[PDB]
Amino acid sequence: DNVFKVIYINPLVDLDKLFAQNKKYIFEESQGNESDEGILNNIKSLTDQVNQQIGEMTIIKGFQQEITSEYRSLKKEEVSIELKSEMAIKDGRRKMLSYSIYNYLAKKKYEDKIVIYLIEE
Amino acid sequence: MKFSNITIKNFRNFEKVNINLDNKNVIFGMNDIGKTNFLYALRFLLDKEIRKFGFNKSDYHKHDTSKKIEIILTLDLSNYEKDEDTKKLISVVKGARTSANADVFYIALESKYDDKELYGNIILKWGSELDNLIDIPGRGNINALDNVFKVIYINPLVDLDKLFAQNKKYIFEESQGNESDEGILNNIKSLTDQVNQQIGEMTIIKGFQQEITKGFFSDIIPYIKKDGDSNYYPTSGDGRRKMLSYSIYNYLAKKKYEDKIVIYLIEEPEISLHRSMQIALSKQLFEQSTYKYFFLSTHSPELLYEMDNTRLIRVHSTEKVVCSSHMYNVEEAYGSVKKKLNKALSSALFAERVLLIEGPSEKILFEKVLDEVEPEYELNGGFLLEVGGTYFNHYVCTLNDLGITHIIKTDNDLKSKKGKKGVYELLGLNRCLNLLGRENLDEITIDIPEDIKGKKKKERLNERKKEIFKQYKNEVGEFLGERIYLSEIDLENDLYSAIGESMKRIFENEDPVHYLQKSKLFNMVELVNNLSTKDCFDVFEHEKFACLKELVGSDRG
Amino acid sequence: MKFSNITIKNFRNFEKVNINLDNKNVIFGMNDIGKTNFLYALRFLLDKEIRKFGFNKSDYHKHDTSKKIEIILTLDLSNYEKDEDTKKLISVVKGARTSANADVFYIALESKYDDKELYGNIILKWGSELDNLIDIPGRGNINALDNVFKVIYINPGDGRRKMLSYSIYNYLAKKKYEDKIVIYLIEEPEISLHRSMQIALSKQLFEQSTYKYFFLSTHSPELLYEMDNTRLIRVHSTEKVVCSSHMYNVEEAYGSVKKKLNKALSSALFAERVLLIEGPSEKILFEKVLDEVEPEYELNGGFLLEVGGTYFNHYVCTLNDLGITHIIKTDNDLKSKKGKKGVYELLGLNRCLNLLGRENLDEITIDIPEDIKGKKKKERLNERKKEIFKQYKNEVGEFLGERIYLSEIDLENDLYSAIGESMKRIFENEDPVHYLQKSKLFNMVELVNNLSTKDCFDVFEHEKFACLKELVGSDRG
Ligand SMILES: Nc1ncnc2c1ncn2[C@@H]1O[C@H](COP(=O)(O)OP(=O)(O)OP(=O)(O)O)[C@@H](O)[C@H]1O
Ligand SMILES: Nc1ncnc2c1ncn2[C@@H]1O[C@H](COP(=O)(O)OP(=O)(O)OP(=O)(O)O)[C@@H](O)[C@H]1O
Ligand SMILES: Nc1ncnc2c1ncn2[C@@H]1O[C@H](COP(=O)(O)OP(=O)(O)OP(=O)(O)O)[C@@H](O)[C@H]1O
Ligand SMILES: [Mg+2]
Ligand SMILES: [Mg+2]
Repeated sequence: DNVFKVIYINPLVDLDKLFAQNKKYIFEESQGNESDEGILNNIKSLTDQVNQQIGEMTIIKGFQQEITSEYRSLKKEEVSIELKSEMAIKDGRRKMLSYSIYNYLAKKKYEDKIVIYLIEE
Repeated sequence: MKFSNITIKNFRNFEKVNINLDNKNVIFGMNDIGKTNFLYALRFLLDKEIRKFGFNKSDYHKHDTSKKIEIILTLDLSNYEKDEDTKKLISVVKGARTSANADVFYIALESKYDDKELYGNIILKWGSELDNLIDIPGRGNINALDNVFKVIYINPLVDLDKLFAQNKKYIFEESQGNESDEGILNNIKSLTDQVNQQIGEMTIIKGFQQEITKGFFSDIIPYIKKDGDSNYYPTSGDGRRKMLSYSIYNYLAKKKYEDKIVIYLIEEPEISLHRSMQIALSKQLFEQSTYKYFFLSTHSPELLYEMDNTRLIRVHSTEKVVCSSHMYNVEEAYGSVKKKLNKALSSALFAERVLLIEGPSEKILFEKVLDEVEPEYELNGGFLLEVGGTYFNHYVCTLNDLGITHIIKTDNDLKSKKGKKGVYELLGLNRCLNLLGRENLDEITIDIPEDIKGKKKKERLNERKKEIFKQYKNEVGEFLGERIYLSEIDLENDLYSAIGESMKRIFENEDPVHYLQKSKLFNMVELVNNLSTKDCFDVFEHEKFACLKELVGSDRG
Repeated sequence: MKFSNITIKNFRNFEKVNINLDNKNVIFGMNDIGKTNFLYALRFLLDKEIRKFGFNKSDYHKHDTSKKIEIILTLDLSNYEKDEDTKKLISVVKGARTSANADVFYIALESKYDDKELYGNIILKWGSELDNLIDIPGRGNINALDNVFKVIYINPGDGRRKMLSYSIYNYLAKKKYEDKIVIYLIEEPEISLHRSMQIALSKQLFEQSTYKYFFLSTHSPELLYEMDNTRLIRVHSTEKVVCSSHMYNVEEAYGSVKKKLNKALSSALFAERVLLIEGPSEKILFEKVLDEVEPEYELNGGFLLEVGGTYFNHYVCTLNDLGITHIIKTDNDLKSKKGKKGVYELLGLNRCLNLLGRENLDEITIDIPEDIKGKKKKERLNERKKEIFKQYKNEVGEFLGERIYLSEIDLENDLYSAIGESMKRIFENEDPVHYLQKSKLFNMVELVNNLSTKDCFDVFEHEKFACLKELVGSDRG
């Protein structure tokens, strides 16, 4: 397992199930590569706080107050309800996007491993 | 506006049933008896998400399709001048009401099978007369009952993600003008213009893209944050994940569906909840105005700790599946003792045969005798209910309207009334005659001299109890016809009539009846701690203890 | 043969947890206090289908991933040539045991984070000493721990399918697993089940020999109606997660009243503060006062428990080992002896002294004329009870430090000290306290039908009813 990495490519899977792993692989990019994205890491926290003042529109700020006020009529528990999304932007263009996603992840992550592609149909 | 009746014909295990209802309804019963099939008849009648799929072969009674399915719901509209829900009904059904003061309304469902299509079509009708129902008008996938009724169904297997996603079309999807923060949204747009042109680090992913050459509220996830911690764990337990879904349904009912009539169909809300959360949910169900119309199914007595103004429906089996209903109100005279009667009666609602005893010493002695004789009596539906001495009307009418067998074992008491000496009040006979609906008897005068005091006063009162029990023999036989077992003097004299040789052997006294009644609770534990197997069978097989033989349900006596 | 201890050094919501166990363990607690996380610590240690996926970031305490997850389980193994499961362990352990320590065993789990592959590897070790633990030998996907323990995890029209799944699981455990040690892990068996079936499952769970080893998480009191020879684990709802254990046994003296005891305590196990009252008249009066003053006392963790004709030790030991606050309100009595005249034993003071850890006092005798007697014998015994309460004062202060509230005569004289003008108004008699003694179940209902607001606050704010302020728990500091 320390030498071989097998990438299995099937067109029946979509971009969402690889994209859910890519939500933590973005954090692997920001931590890795001997802090090459450390020039961007102070201003990727600027993009992280772009997702902080989406919490102060009043359609979200009304929900954050009224759900907690509906929840605290049972036992007055010491809870809080928060909301977060954490998205990112980039049956043939999804597949051609996922081919470049697999080639990009093979170029970044697996420089120390032998990569074997199993491309089925 | 009030629900009055439902009548279900040929739907699943119901062949022909008729159940009176109210706004707040609680359904309870055994397993595989049809509590979920009762709630799905309301889902096929009033919820449009199940009605569009039609009926299969398995929705018919004993799987044959030669009988039609007919479900009729009756509403009462006698409070049109004060309630706004009645106007919400009448403003959609503006042509089908017949008389000028029609206070009833009927919403019906009929279904006949198609063997070539193998399909069960559902045709809905409404009106004010039962023989003159007209078809509901509709255009496309929408008829006119969807403009009046919103049905919220809460299953036991809620998933917070799924519910939030499906409802995220209602919240977070409004324009609302400007909301006084548009330059903050311009700063959202301006800081996205300094990230799309310089994402290359030191030209490692800009060069990777060189070689080949807004509304982001879709994936928002609600979390529960405890105070004092800042982390966001995705794994949460099923206690708070249920109650956040209940809060989201309450918020969507109080915001998006203010124009409609909201009906809750809740299946088993005690699942993965604590006891105190069940008591808090019971108080919010039966006191506050959040749930005005609900139909509740449950298996837990802790959700019935706060019940008032409630139709209780019990589904059971005698020959077929039959549902017995009862309208539950606590009176003004029981308003100070309401919580103790609710905590007593809420466990006795889930039984088959209930023995109503008068204190804890009877519970100690009867639990010893049923521990030694029939130890699986509560597996088979038996229950012992502590009344408290005074409350025989409320328990017997609540258990008798639901089809639960009530058994009463009680004493013959004399009450010393307030302010007068020598004139005493008949108590146990007055309670058992008020159980039959008759008038209370007049008070009696007992001449006790002042020098006679102590055991001889108790002996004269016991001889007067023997004389009064001898006088009313036909009333005692009329009580014994209706499973009321009045003792002659006390419980301990009937216990001395059965095992009195062993009571003289254990207590080492010439008067073991008086030593049992000197301290009632601690000497009963001493009698229970020295009883044998033969003495418990001598109590159980006796004539004077037939209430235990009625409680075990056998035909031995 | 027997489990002894589990030491969860680090997991999700456990920072340092050490729990004494047994066979037949039952774990209860509040909502979101890691009752499930405890059952996943047994699944990650013993079951292989959970252990084959490793540990994520979220399985560490406060998402730290710099500390080591360690779960250590202790087995007893004290006997030989009677128990067959001990030979089933000794056969696979082989030379991992030492004669000097041949009656203890340890199975440990270690996990350290990688932070490059973002994966948590699980290394299992077994040994007869806590130092020098060696690794479990394994061939392919199977190590040698899977040749000993088989773990059955249960998590559920409806109702009868769950009982049919119980019959399928018990039939597979009886048929296919004769050569293995079977551990059942049951997650909430009160779900979609009638209460008669809950009492039947409790009788089968605590009486039959088919469930030799289980860990049971529950929310229902009706699954604890038959509990005997069991271990009770409670997870406390404080800001630090504390787990408390009690070894529950019912003695030979309490075997004739076992049913009542179990039923009553089964609902009192799910509380936070339990007030132990004597009878139903105290239940009528305290339910009226706690309805008129603090009606959400049952929501916040209060409970009223009627204990009659019992020496208080079973309830106080069971609720004290589990970390539940117990408050006792009681009155002193003078019980006459059988076959003896004029000799009274001091019953309530002996109950409170046996709770404190002392011995029973001597039997007092009185020279009352007896030949001439009447209502005035009750005032003579009340004067003797006042002299008993005057003589023992530092013992009453020692009871008052341990949340035991002994009355001077009765509850009724303490009620007459607070609202006695209202008792003179309602009962219209010169002796209202003597009138309620004639029929306790009837005149208490007649009393609480006629009290209102500012009588219940005068009961609640009185210094002779401080047990209600202990049960509510509103502290001034
Ligand atoms: N409501 C809409 N408004 C505008 N564009 C839309 C809308 N719905 C879909 N689209 C566009 O149409 C596309 C749908 O592609 P579609 O699946 O029809 O292509 P295709 O030729 O069948 O694909 P393939 O050859 O890969 O199977 C979406 O990717 C999107 O760009
Ligand atoms: N079409 C049908 N014809 C006859 N009987 C049926 C039909 N469909 C279901 N049943 C009966 O109804 C039972 C299921 O009832 P249901 O699931 O409503 O019970 P329940 O009271 O909700 O149960 P629980 O409380 O244990 O979950 C089946 O076991 C069967 O006996
Ligand atoms: N890695 C972790 N670090 C810290 N706290 C965690 C971690 N994982 C889970 N938790 C916390 O542990 C609790 C998880 O709830 P859990 O399912 O263990 O409780 P429960 O008592 O079984 O609940 P329920 O009554 O709903 O079944 C939550 O409070 C959650 O925040
Ligand atoms: Mg069901
Ligand atoms: Mg849980």
